[PDB]
Amino acid sequence: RANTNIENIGDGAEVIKRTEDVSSKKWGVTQNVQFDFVKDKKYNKDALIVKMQGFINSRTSFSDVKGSGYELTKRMIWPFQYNIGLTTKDPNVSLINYLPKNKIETTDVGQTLGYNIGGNFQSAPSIGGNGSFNYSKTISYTQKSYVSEVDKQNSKSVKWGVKANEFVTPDGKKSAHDRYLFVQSPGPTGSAREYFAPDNQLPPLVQSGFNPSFITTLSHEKGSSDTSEFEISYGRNLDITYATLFPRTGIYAERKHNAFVNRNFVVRYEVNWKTHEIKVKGHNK
Ligand SMILES: Cc1ccc(OS(=O)(=O)O)cc1
Ligand SMILES: Cc1ccc(OS(=O)(=O)O)cc1
Ligand SMILES: Cc1ccc(OS(=O)(=O)O)cc1
Repeated sequence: RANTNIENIGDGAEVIKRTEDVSSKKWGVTQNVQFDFVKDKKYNKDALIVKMQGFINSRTSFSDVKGSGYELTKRMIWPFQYNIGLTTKDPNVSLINYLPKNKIETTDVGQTLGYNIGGNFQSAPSIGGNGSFNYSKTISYTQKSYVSEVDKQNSKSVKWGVKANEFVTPDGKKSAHDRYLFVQSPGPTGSAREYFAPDNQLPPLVQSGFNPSFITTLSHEKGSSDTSEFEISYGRNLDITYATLFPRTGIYAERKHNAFVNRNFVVRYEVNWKTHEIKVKGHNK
């Protein structure tokens, strides 16, 4: 036990802390995942608190459009939604909590999952409210201009979507569905980049990417089989904005919504409930 990260959380209980870091340069994703085993002599089930952090590249790009008739048409690809999900198919595991649990629209998200000896979990949509738990884990992320929704939740899977909502533009607030979002008149230098809002008008989730912070707890009956597999998916859905310069009537824009869906990096992990170990089994790199 000397070379394992173990926290004593009270009489008869401890937490075994594991981590995995799995990246894909092709998908532009890093999964930095924490897997905390709750070991409690007064709780008849095993529990693994999984905290999903890392990075999902926005994959925003600006390009020329090839072909006759498209010489004054430029393309901006950008992420309408970030996808984060954890799924299992094993009968021996179920999801017993998830955070965030409800839709959250604030720029900052900060929530806590608390555990008390005897199998008691609680969640709160804030950080620093309680010093009452035997163990706690928190999530924290910023999602300026985007909102978080639970797109799917059930005993085997949880999926969150962090979706474009409303943006601050020089002309005022703009809906994420406004076909003229990010479009501007550049030509003088005629670069594809100049047909779209400069980097200082693009919020972090468009310019750079998203740093997820989500939790779900896996539950396993002691006495069922030693291992379970589960998949964690991080990715994005991209929209396209096309901007065409008509020298006599100005800039014209068209949006292709959900242009590239589920561009996701999916990693399959195995939890060994008996040895308190996590292994990477596969991925779609
Ligand atoms: C055209 C295009 C758009 C996005 C790309 O990155 S992906 O989302 O990681 O697949 C790659 C090519
Ligand atoms: C540079 C580039 C990027 C995306 C492309 O696919 S499209 O948007 O469906 O035309 C084609 C070329
Ligand atoms: C919103 C959302 C979240 C995760 C997704 O990937 S999956 O878990 O591999 O299906 C897809 C959509």
